[PDB]
Amino acid sequence: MTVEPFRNEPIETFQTEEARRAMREALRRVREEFGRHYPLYIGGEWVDTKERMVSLNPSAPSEVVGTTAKAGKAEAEAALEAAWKAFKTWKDWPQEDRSRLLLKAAALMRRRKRELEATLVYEVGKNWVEASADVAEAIDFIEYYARAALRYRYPAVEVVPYPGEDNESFYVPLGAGVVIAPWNFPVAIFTGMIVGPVAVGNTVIAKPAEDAVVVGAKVFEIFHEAGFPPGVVNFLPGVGEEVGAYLVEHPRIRFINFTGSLEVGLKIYEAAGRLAPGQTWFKRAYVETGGKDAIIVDETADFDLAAEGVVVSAYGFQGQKCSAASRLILTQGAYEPVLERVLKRAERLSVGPAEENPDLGPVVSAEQERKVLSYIEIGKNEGQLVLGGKRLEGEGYFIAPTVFTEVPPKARIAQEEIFGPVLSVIRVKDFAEALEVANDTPYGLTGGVYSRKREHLEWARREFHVGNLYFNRKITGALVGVQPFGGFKLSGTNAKTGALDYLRLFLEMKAVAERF
Amino acid sequence: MTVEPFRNEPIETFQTEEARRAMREALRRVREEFGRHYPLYIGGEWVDTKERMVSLNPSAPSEVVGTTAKAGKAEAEAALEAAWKAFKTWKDWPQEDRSRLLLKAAALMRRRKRELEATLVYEVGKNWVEASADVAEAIDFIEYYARAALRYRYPAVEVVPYPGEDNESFYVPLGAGVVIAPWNFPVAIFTGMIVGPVAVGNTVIAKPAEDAVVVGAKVFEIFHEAGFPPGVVNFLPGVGEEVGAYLVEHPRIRFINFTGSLEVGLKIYEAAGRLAPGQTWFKRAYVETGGKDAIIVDETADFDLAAEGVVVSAYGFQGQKCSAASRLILTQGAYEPVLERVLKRAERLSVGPAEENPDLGPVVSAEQERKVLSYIEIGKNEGQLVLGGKRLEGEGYFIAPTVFTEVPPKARIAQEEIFGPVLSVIRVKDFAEALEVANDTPYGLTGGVYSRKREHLEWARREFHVGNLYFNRKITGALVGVQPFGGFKLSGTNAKTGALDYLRLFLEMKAVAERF
Ligand SMILES: NC(=O)c1ccc[n+]([C@@H]2O[C@H](COP(=O)([O-])OP(=O)(O)OC[C@H]3O[C@@H](n4cnc5c(N)ncnc54)[C@H](O)[C@@H]3O)[C@@H](O)[C@H]2O)c1
Ligand SMILES: NC(=O)c1ccc[n+]([C@@H]2O[C@H](COP(=O)([O-])OP(=O)(O)OC[C@H]3O[C@@H](n4cnc5c(N)ncnc54)[C@H](O)[C@@H]3O)[C@@H](O)[C@H]2O)c1
Ligand code: NA
Ligand code: NA
Repeated sequence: MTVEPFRNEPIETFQTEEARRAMREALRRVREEFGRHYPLYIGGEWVDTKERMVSLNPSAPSEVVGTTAKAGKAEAEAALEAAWKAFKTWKDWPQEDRSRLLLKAAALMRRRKRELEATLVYEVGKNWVEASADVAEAIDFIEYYARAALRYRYPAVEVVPYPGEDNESFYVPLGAGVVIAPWNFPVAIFTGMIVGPVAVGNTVIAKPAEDAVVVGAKVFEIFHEAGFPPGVVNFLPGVGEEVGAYLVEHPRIRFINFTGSLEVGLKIYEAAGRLAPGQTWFKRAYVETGGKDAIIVDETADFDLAAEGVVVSAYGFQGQKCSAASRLILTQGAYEPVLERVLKRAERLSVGPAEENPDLGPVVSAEQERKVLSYIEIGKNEGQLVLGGKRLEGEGYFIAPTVFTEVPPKARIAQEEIFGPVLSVIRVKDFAEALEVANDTPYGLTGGVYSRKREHLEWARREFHVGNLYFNRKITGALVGVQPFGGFKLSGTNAKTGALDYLRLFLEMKAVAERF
Repeated sequence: MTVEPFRNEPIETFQTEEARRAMREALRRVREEFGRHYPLYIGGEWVDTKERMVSLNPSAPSEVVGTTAKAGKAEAEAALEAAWKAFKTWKDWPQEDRSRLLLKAAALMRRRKRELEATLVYEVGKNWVEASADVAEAIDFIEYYARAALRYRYPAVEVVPYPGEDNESFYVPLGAGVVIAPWNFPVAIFTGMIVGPVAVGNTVIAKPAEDAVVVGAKVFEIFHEAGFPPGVVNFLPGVGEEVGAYLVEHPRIRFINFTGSLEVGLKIYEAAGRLAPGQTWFKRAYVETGGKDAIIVDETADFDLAAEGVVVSAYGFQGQKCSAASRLILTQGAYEPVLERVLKRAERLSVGPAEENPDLGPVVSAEQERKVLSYIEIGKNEGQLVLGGKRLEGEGYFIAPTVFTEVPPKARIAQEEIFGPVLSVIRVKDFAEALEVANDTPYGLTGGVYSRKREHLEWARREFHVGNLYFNRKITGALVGVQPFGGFKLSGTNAKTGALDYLRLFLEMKAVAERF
C-alpha cells in the first residue's frame, strides 16, 4: 500500500472567520446534544446496562454533558470473550488490510474534528486550541501507526543465512489486552493506546477515564463506522479500580497499556508481575505515569522568549499535563528578570468557561479541584506565594494561575505531581546546580532549557535526565513522529508513543527454519 | 569501525588427528589445574572470601574440579557500588570503543576454546561436540552483539522533522543490572547475557549457576585480560536464593537478565514488578524459562531422517536443554515406523564419563539425578516404559536414554520439564490433532515437524505456537544470528538472543528538540 509521507495534522488556531464559524456551529451542536446516552461497545454492537456513568461539564457542573452505560465484571468477561474470538482471525489479516482500516478511521475522525474538539471543550474543559491539539494528535497516532505497522510486516526480521536452509523470523501480535486511559487527553491518548496494538493484530478492551466517557464513546462511533470487525475494539466505561483492576488481574489478559497516575501505575505494574491462577504467559504492562517537569533558565537566555514558553508550559490546559512545567529553575542572574516577566504574563491570563476560549478553563472535577487547592495550602507553608493561590467565583472548577517562589528543591510542591495551574520557582546558583535540582526528583518525563550558551544546551542534552527535552521552546505538545514521547524513572516504562519502537512492544517474534 | 561480516564460529567435530590431539592436550591442562581456587571479580580485581564453593566432576563426583569464593550480601553491595560507579563513564564510551572491547574478548575466547571446552567436559559433563558448540556459541554472542550494537549508535532513531527545529532521538543504556545464568550453557548463555547489555553501555553483576562456577571464572579471566574497565563486569558465584534474590529485590538494581527454571523465573518476574523501598524506576526483567518441546512426525516424513533428528534432539547433552525434544508426537501412519527407528537408534547410544566423548555423559548433579529418576518413577505410572529408565553403574550420574510410550497428552511427564534423557511418545490421529497436542502445554519454546507435505509445514509455520520452530531437522542448537532464540507463554518473555532486537531491551530512548 502507498500513501503520502506522514505529516502532522495542523492544529487549528481559530484566527480565520471560517474556522471560528465552524467551531461556533460545532459547539452549538454539541451543547444541543447534552444529555445523550452512550452504551458499551462489545463484539461489534452497542450494549446497554442498568447502571450508568454521568459526565459533567467542569465549567458548569450542574450540566450533564452525557451519560454512558457502566461495565462491571460480567461485561468485562463478555468483552474478553469477544476480543479473543476476534483475535483468532484479526491476527491473520494482511498488514496492508489492517493499516487501511486505520487510515479509514483517521479520515472519519478528521471529518468529525470540530465536533470532537467541541466535545472536549464541554466534557473536560479544554479551551479551543487545546481541544484542537488533542484531536489533531489522535489523528496523527492513527496516521503514524498505520504506516509504522507496515515496517513490521511478514517477514520483517533481518537474520543470518545458513547453508541448505531457509531461516525466517517474523513478528506476531500478542493477543487480547486492556487499555486504561487518562481524562486529560481523552481523544489523543485514548486513541493512540488503542490503535497501536490493534494496528499490528492485537485486540483491545478500552477503559476510558470516568471524567471523559462521552468523548471516548464518540471515538468508538468512529471505530464502528470504519468497520473494525466485531471484538477487535471494545469500549468499557466503568470504575478504574473495579472493571480496570478486574482486567489487569485477569489470567486471560495478555497485555496492559496504561497511562495515568503513578499511584495506579505502580499497582498495575506489580499486578502484571504476578501469575494469576491458570495464566499461561508473562504479562506485558506498559505504564506511562506522569512527571515533575522543570524548565531551567540561565542568564544567557532570551528572557522574554523564556517567560512566554514557561507560561504556556505551566498553564496550558490548566497545568493538567504529564508534560506541564511545574518547576521553574532559575540561575541567580536569571532569577529576577525571568520571574518578573513570568508574573507579568501570568497575571494577564483569563480564566472562565472553556466554551468562551479563555486562557484557562476549569480543572476537570471537584476531586481535582480539591487536590489542587490542598497542594496550594501545603505550598503556602513551603514556599512564598506570589500569584494566585485561590479558586475563583462560580460553580465551575476555576483555579487562578498560581506561582510559589523560593521553593526548596525537596519541598512537597517541588517533588509531587499537583496536576493543576501551580508553578514552583526554585532559585539556584548556576547551571550545574540547575541540572542537579532538575534531576533530583523521582520522575523523568519532560524538561526544558532556555539558554543561548551552546555548552549548557549540549550538557543538558547529555545529563538532563528526562525522556523528552526541549531547548528554547515550550516543553508540552510533543508531536507524533517528531518527538517520541515517554519518560524515565517513575515517569513510567519508556514506551515511546508516536515512534516506530512503540509497535514492537505489542509483538513477539517467531523463528522458523526449514532444512531442505 | 569495519570488520568482516558476521559468520558463526565453526563447531569442531574432532574428525582430524590434530583436533583430537589438541583436545587431549587441553583435557590434560584442565585436570592438572583441578586444585585451583577462583575468587570473585569485583571492580576490576579478584576478591576472595572466607567461605567457598566446591565444583565437582559429574562423571566422577568424588573429584573436585575447582573451588571459588562465595558471595553474600556484603559482596553483592560492593559489586553494585562498583557497577554504578563504572556506569557513569562506561555509558559515555563511543559505541565503536565498546564494540572493539567485545571483539577483543571474542579473540581471546577463540584462542582459549579447547581449554574452555575441556572445562565444560569436566565441570558439567558435556561430551566433546556439545562442549565445542557451547564455546562456539559464546564467541558468536560476542561477535554478533559487538556488531549489532553499532546499529543503535548515536543518534539512531528515525524521526519526522519539524520546521525551525532539530529533533534528535537516541538510545542510552539503563544502568547496572544483574545476570543470573544457568548451568547447562555456562559459557554460551552466561557470556551472551552479560555482553549484550554491556555492549550498549550497561554494567553487570553476573551470578553463575552453582554447578558451573569454575568455567564462569575462566570466562572472567577473558574479560579481565580484554580490559573491561573496573566495575563494568563483576563475577559473584554464590547461592541463587541468597545473593541472587538479594540483587533481584534491590532498589538499585535497574534490570535483571535471567535464564533458568520456570519456578525461579516466576519469582523473579513477580519481584521485578514491585517497587522496593526508595526505588526510583520500573525494573525490567527478562526471563527465559523452560520448554516442553515436541517433534511432530507425520506419515509423509523421511522416517530415518526423523529418527536421527529426534535422537539428537532428545538426548543431546543428556536432554538437559530448554530446547530438548521431550515429546514425540506421531500420527497413526508414522507411529510404528518412527518409534521402531527411534528405539533402534537410542538403544545404541553410549553413556559414560564425558571426557571419553560418549553419546551421553552424566546428568549434572546428584539433585538432577534425583529429579530425573523421580520423573521416571512418575512415568512408569503414566505411560509404558520401553527403553532405559535406569541409573547406570558408577559414581558418575549416568542415566540411560529413556523412552515412554502411550503417554496421555495431559500426563505429568507430557507436561512438566524433566530436563533429562527422557522422551515421551504420544500417538495422535492426524496432523491437526498433532498440532493441538503440541500446543497444549504451558510452554512455547522449541518445536519441530518432520513431513514432506508442504501444507503441513506451512500450517505449522502459522499455528505450531513456539518461538523456535524447525522443519526436517533437529530442534536444538539455535545458531546466533541465524535463529533468534526465545519462546512464548511460560517459556519466558521472548527476549530473542542472537538477534538485533535483543540489545533494544537494554536501552531507553531520549528525544531532544532545539528550536533555533
Ligand atoms: N506519562 C504519560 O504519557 C501521561 C499522559 C497523560 C496523563 N498522565 C498522568 O495521568 C495522571 C492523571 O490522569 P488520571 O487522573 O486519569 O490518572 P488515574 O491513575 O487516576 O486514572 C487513569 C485511568 O486508570 C483507571 N484506574 C484508576 N484506578 C485503577 C486501578 N486500580 N486499576 C486499573 N485502572 C485504574 C481510571 O479509571 C482511568 O481510566 C497524572 O499523573 C499524569 O501524570 C501521564
Ligand atoms: N529459556 C532458555 O533460553 C533456557 C536456556 C537454558 C536453560 N534454561 C532453563 O534452565 C533450567 C535449568 O537450569 P537451572 O537449573 O540453572 O535453573 P535454576 O532456576 O534452577 O537456576 C538458574 C539460576 O538462577 C539462580 N537461582 C535459583 N533460585 C533463585 C532465586 N530464587 N532468585 C534468584 N536466582 C535464583 C541459580 O543459582 C542459577 O544461577 C531449565 O528450566 C531450562 O529450561 C532455559
Ligand atoms: Na466530564
Ligand atoms: Na560441576
